[PDB]
Amino acid sequence: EPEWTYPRLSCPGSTFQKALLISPHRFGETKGNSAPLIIREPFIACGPNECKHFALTHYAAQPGGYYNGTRGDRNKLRHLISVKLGKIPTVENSIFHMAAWSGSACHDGKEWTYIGVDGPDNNALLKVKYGEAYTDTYHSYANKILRTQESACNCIGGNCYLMITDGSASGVSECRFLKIREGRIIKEIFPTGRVKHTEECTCGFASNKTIECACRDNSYTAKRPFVKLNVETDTAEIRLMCTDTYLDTPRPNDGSITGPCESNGDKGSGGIKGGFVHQRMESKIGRWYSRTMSKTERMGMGLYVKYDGDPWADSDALAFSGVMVSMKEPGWYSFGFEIKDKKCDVPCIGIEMVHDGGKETWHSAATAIYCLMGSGQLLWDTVTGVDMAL
Amino acid sequence: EPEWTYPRLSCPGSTFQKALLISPHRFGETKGNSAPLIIREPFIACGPNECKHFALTHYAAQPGGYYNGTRGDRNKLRHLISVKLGKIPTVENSIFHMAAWSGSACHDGKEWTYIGVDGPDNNALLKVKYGEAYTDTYHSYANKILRTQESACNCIGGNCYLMITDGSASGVSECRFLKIREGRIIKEIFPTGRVKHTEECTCGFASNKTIECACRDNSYTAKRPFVKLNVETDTAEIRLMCTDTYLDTPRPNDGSITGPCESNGDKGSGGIKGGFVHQRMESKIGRWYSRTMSKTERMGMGLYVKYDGDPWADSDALAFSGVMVSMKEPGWYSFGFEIKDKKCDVPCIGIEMVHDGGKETWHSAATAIYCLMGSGQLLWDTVTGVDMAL
Amino acid sequence: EPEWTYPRLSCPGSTFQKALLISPHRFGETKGNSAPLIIREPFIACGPNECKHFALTHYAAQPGGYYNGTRGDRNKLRHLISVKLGKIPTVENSIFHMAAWSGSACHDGKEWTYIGVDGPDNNALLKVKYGEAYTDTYHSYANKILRTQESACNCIGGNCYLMITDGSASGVSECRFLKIREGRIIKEIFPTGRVKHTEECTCGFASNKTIECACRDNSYTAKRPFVKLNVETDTAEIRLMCTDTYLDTPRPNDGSITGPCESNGDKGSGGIKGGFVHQRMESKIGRWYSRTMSKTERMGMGLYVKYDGDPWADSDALAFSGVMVSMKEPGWYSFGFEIKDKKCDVPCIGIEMVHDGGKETWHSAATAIYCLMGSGQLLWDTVTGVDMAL
Amino acid sequence: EPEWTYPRLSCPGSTFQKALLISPHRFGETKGNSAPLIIREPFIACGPNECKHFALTHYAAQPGGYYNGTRGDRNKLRHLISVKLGKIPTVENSIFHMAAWSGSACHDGKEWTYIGVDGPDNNALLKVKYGEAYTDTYHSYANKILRTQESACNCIGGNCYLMITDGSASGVSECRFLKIREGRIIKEIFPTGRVKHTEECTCGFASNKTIECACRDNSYTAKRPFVKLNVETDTAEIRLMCTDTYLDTPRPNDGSITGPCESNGDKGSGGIKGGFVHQRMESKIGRWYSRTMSKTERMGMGLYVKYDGDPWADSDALAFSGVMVSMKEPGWYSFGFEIKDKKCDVPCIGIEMVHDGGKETWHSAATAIYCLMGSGQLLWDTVTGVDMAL
Ligand SMILES: *[C@@H]1O[C@H](CO)[C@@H](O[C@@H]2O[C@H](CO)[C@@H](O[C@@H]3O[C@H](CO)[C@@H](O)[C@H](O)[C@@H]3O)[C@H](O)[C@H]2NC(C)=O)[C@H](O)[C@H]1NC(C)=O
Ligand SMILES: *[C@@H]1O[C@H](CO)[C@@H](O[C@@H]2O[C@H](CO)[C@@H](O[C@@H]3O[C@H](CO)[C@@H](O)[C@H](O)[C@@H]3O)[C@H](O)[C@H]2NC(C)=O)[C@H](O)[C@H]1NC(C)=O
Ligand SMILES: *[C@@H]1O[C@H](CO)[C@@H](O[C@@H]2O[C@H](CO)[C@@H](O)[C@H](O)[C@H]2NC(C)=O)[C@H](O)[C@H]1NC(C)=O
Ligand SMILES: *[C@@H]1O[C@H](CO)[C@@H](O[C@@H]2O[C@H](CO)[C@@H](O)[C@H](O)[C@H]2NC(C)=O)[C@H](O)[C@H]1NC(C)=O
Ligand SMILES: *[C@@H]1O[C@H](CO)[C@@H](O[C@@H]2O[C@H](CO)[C@@H](O)[C@H](O)[C@H]2NC(C)=O)[C@H](O)[C@H]1NC(C)=O
Ligand SMILES: *[C@@H]1O[C@H](CO)[C@@H](O[C@@H]2O[C@H](CO)[C@@H](O)[C@H](O)[C@H]2NC(C)=O)[C@H](O)[C@H]1NC(C)=O
Ligand SMILES: *[C@H]1O[C@H](CO)[C@@H](O)[C@H](O)[C@H]1NC(C)=O
Ligand SMILES: *[C@H]1O[C@H](CO)[C@@H](O)[C@H](O)[C@H]1NC(C)=O
Ligand SMILES: [Ca+2]
Ligand SMILES: [Ca+2]
Ligand SMILES: [Ca+2]
Ligand SMILES: [Ca+2]
Repeated sequence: EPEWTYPRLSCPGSTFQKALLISPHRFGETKGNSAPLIIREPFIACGPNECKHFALTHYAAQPGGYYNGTRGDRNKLRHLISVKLGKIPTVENSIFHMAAWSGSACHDGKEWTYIGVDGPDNNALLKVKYGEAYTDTYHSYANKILRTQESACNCIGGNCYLMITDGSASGVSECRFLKIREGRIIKEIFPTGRVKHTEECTCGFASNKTIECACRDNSYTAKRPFVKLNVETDTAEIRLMCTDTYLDTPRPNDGSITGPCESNGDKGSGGIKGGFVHQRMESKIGRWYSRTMSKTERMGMGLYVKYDGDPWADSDALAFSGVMVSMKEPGWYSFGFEIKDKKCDVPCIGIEMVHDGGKETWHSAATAIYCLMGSGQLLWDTVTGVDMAL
Repeated sequence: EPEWTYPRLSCPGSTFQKALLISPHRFGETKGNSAPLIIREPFIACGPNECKHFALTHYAAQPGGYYNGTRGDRNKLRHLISVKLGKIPTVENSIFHMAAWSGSACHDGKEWTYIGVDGPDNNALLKVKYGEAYTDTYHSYANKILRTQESACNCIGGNCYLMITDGSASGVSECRFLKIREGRIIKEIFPTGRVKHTEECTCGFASNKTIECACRDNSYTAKRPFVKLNVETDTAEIRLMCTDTYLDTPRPNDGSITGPCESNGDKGSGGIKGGFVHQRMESKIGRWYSRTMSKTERMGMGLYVKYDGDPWADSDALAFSGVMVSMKEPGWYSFGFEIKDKKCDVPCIGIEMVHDGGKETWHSAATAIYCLMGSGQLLWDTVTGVDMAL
Repeated sequence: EPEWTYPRLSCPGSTFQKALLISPHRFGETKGNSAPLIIREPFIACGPNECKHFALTHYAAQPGGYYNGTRGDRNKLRHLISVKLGKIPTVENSIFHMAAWSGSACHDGKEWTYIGVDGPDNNALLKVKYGEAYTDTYHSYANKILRTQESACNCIGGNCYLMITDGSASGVSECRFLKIREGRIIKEIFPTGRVKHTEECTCGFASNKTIECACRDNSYTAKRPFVKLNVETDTAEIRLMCTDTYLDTPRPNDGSITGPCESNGDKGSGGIKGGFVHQRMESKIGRWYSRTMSKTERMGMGLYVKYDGDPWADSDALAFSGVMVSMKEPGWYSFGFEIKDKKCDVPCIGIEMVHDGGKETWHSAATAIYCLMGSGQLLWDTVTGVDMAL
Repeated sequence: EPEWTYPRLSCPGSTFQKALLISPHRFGETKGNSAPLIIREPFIACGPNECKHFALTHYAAQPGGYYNGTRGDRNKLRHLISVKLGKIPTVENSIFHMAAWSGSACHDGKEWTYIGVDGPDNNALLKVKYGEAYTDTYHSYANKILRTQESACNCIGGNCYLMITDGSASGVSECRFLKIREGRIIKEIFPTGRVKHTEECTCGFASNKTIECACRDNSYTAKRPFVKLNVETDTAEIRLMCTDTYLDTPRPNDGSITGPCESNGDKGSGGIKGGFVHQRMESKIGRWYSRTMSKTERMGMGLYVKYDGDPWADSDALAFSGVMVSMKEPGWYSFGFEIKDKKCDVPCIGIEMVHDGGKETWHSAATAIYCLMGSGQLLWDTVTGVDMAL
């Protein structure tokens, strides 16, 4: 019988490398015979036996006749879908889990938990599914687009932890954490500290005691809010990342935000979901992050790392590790996840590479994956290979 | 080793919410590369591990060259098909179970039973399949279109109960129930009471002792015949639902049928299969029902509920619970089903949303699913998103 | 662990009924988006858990550009393929087992055995595959198109029995039987009696001791050669069926062949593979057969039955049971098979319904299935629904 | 519970025969509705339960709009993919394992190991994946296109051995072997002897003590370098095959390289990966090889065998065993593999049949399979059946 899973030590390694590209629109030509789904906000979550590649589809394929509206975020057609990682998400390969315009998912060792938010902007609804069964919901508390992570939730000993938020995209958005067990919400956690705006948290285990998240402040700062959640006391605290290497887009020059660690600085309005994943060693913790190559545009994606220290207090620049996507290619959302090897966990970062041709045509994304493997330096970047005119 | 299943107490909850849309014709454009099957009369049935989405296909895809005849009900090509719930029912995803122009299916805890009626109108034949094996048949007893539920049958302790009927759609159609065990009919059950017209029953467990069904009278009344079947004595009785909230379509204004509960009233000719599902609690029983928003057309779908009482005797209006499908969208057949969570059952209602462009084009359907989940009020409605011109 | 299978008593029943149509070319329109494979000689074989639908493909799809040659029988491209019964055999659903222009297959309780003959006409080669592994071959002994059953072989206690033949289609073709165990040929059986021409045997168990086959004489007679094979002594004898109801096509009027049971009569040249399946009861054996409705053309298919007696000696007409395919629809090869229910076997007959438009267009087939189920009379016929111009 | 696998004695047999053709571009017509992937360098590897058909795709389908570049070898889009052997490798059937422009894979009895090399020419990177997890890397040691076998690696007792090489295609390329256990490289093995150029080794077990490989020298000779790797001491030595039957393409006339076994001779520049597989018997060893029918072009494929002796010392011609592909058809890379029967191993040779129409059109391949089976002589050749204009 399957047991609850826990975070384990990470597999040996000191550099990330290019692992896999999932580029469904390489097969979406009018000259072709395929039906890749139109998606955005992909993420990956893994259990003991398989990884699933999730996304939010507009319920439309390329080529097709429903391109109009695919540049939008929320409508009554959007669904959370998945395929086994490594499969191309087409109309036929994919499975439709639930209606959702914001999502998350995770495996607790026994079963998959799926999370989807839908409903009207002023009264949206988070829905929880455990395996095939719809099991619970959570209601909007600020009546301003309740929404969730767009990346994997995190389970330990059967308790799955999930960030949600609600509030104006250009004002206050005070997040909360839900503790969910076998598909049912058993506790709400209200974070303390710097809470004025936190959304799209990318979260993972720093240890058996602590979940950490690197999130997006869409109104006030280009520093990322950083959550430390103690899963033993079920309490969370949030402070801005102090590093000079500001991880949001847009952002000012590195190090140019004057004042104490808590200072907001300029170019704070706007944002992007960012990649973040832990490398747990015997007596060290590696924190790996990604940010766009452009300071203002969703172009390129670079990988950064820092071992140990307090991210709330260290102003040190992160160490640049490598270009995962060049400045000539799209770099949109990024997320962390861990693959389960036989005895250890493999930290990875995925990158959403959006095909953006404006509102007059289809709008979708490829997914690039980089994982910790071996030593040395990160060697190759990723391109989608897609010509949007075909 | 698998054991026989029994109905269990329902999962906690007090409102339904939008769960999932299966809209295969979102991919049926001539500009596209997909092959959704042309279907009608979808329904869902679940076993301990998976849910299956069934329908009757005309053995034709969209886009395709066999649209002519897809608006008809019975022919030599119609088949019962299924996919795993969440998969799009295409030519390649689907499995063809048996020739059938009327259908049902259910899981007894060990194996699937599939039910399909075909043959000439004056001498049709119900066929039973257990897993891969064709195991039994039952003959027409009135020689006027023997037909069955178009929704899940119900199994308890290995015994599966199924409504069948036979007789004029505009006259007498006295139903019977079959008791089926491991694919073989072991008993016929002859209901007493108000028996002159009962078809397309939507059935479920009120408890371990009782199956209840809400059915269609296509001839005499807009009230639904309501079956109570005692599975301990294998006997059944039928009376009209007394509620002022008449569930058939067409129907007169609510409460306008004067006289005692048994009064047939006006606008009784015509009808539609209706959603019905139980919420079994320790000391009370919830009965959830759906009906079109239009009193005369197959447009829209609203949800209603009433706890406890006797549906044969209570004239009280059902409580309106919300709009699942607005009156601007098609609302055709609806059906109940239950998903098996680990320790409890989740009641759901499914809605057939027919794409009707007349007899000169294709004729098929989407399926929308609403399930009991959380508390509060039902929040969002469903659209198919399909433009039939594409 | 799986055990060797043996023939069991047949499930209760006294009539066949229409079960299932597999008509892949309903989705082969140029207006469509599917890829049904171009096939002929379908047959079905079942194991304890699933039935497989086999055919010989020309390695070409409809619509496609390789129609030229699909009316032929033997070339270097033909392969034995299968899908799970109930799936449409398309390019993607199908699995390609081996190069073959004549085939057979069967399950021994533990594993599938696949049989395929290919090679040049004057030195063809039978190949045996057990699961994934190629395990043995048998060589041509008459150097005149070695060929096999085009229907399921038959396994008992791990020993699988298979008819092969070799010789002129318009002269002598003396068949042999191979005994194969775990993919390896362990014995050749040389039949005695009337052996001058036997091919395309349709075989099944009359009991644990005896396999019987109804075969095709393509040169001398419209009576079918009938094999009795004793699997306990591994000996076989062949005599012509004596019944006045001649099962081959073409054929003279029933009963018109004068003289003793062994008389050949007129219209013997030409032939067709015929359906034959056993209904094994406690103290009776039902023999079910099929033949075309037309005496000279591959049009229509009717079902016949006789209980008990010696088919070598009884001149009695078989009892007509029902029209499975009308005289207006194609009726080509037919075959027997048995589905394994939990405790008993279900006898079935499948019918190849060839789409024949001549050599200037594609040439393929649908498969119709009829099985023993319930009592009464056979109620409905099967049509392919295909318009070859689309 | 699974155990480590070891090479076993080969199944009985004395000749190869045509087994199976995988020709996905038979379905790639513009008139069709399929999406075979554009691939090259296919190979097959088998575990205890299934065989997988691997290839390197250009991440493009036929028909499609990305043909430009498919005649090249290395780019940022190439991926290692697989399907179950017998399935057509299409967009939807295939699974994408990892970014790779050179590949290998093998099963150790418990799990699949996948090998993919990508990165820039001057600093390429071998990546190892065990099941779903990326587990290790190995760096370029000569900074000139690190590359691997393009055929199955070989596992014994959980230890998997793999050839890699690095260096100029027209100069020195000294190979090494990696010993890999559960996805992690545990030893590097440095061969001695004739080491100046070895690439694309086709390797297999001669016994539990010895792996042998037949490789390609793209620079110096038409003789194949022949590796003997002792897995008990983890050491290797390489010498040229002495046989007069030179296996490379191009090559001079058989026997025309004068002088001792080590003589390089003429027409050594250029080369092709060659098929090689062992037939292990109680007291003898069969070595089966394939080479093109043309001495200078990649046309045709013939099979050769020799029992016993020392391939380093014996100048004797190999025995010609038959034409697998005629000189009218393409014969490109070939490879060995073994299928696991229940108690013994079946040696096979696979042949890449490239569809080459130049750089102005698509460039892909079919795969033909020949396996040891039965006795006598090899009887039929393979054609792809593909018209590139369609
Ligand atoms: C309808 O009748 C069935 C059969 O009696 C009821 O199912 C039974 O439910 C009880 C309690 O709900 C189960 O007892 C449990 O046994 C497990 C061990 O298997 C134990 O760990 C639990 O603490 C509990 O004692 C019983 O197993 C179960 N039987 C079967 C065959 O499933 C069902 O509850 C009834 N439905 C109603 C009342 O709505
Ligand atoms: C390479 O070495 C391996 C490991 O020693 C050899 O595999 C072993 O082969 C022997 C006989 O072929 C197997 O013995 C058998 O054991 C079973 C019970 O498991 C018994 O029923 C049989 O009668 C027989 O005694 C042994 O199990 C097997 N070991 C493993 C781990 O597979 C292999 O034969 C060698 N390859 C050669 C010599 O080519
Ligand atoms: C978190 O705690 C779990 C629970 O103890 C740890 O999992 C155990 O790890 C040890 C070896 O480190 C194994 O021997 C046990 O079998 C594991 N138990 C379970 C239930 O998996 C886990 O290693 C801890 N995570 C760390 C230390 O990073
Ligand atoms: C759609 O199908 C119907 C019924 O098959 C067709 O109507 C028949 O047309 C034929 C003409 O060949 C007449 O002989 C029959 O009497 C008609 N039957 C009925 C019931 O009207 C109709 O033609 C088809 N439509 C198209 C566009 O082909
Ligand atoms: C043929 O022989 C087999 C072998 O005995 C019979 O299978 C047995 O059937 C009995 C009941 O009839 C069971 O109790 C045994 O468990 C079966 N054994 C196996 C190995 O399956 C089979 O019934 C015989 N076929 C007939 C009588 O038609
Ligand atoms: C096929 O691809 C090649 C390489 O990408 C194309 O060749 C390039 O064409 C551009 C024109 O925009 C030149 O600037 C480059 O110098 C060319 N590169 C090389 C290596 O020649 C070629 O045009 C493509 N073919 C087609 C038909 O589009
Ligand atoms: C979608 O775009 C079209 C223009 O192409 C516009 O007319 C239409 O109103 C848009 N849809 C909605 C829902 O506004
Ligand atoms: C196939 O038919 C064409 C005519 O459409 C003919 O020219 C060709 O020769 C035929 N193929 C063979 C192999 O003869
Ligand atoms: Ca910001
Ligand atoms: Ca009515
Ligand atoms: Ca004849
Ligand atoms: Ca060379």
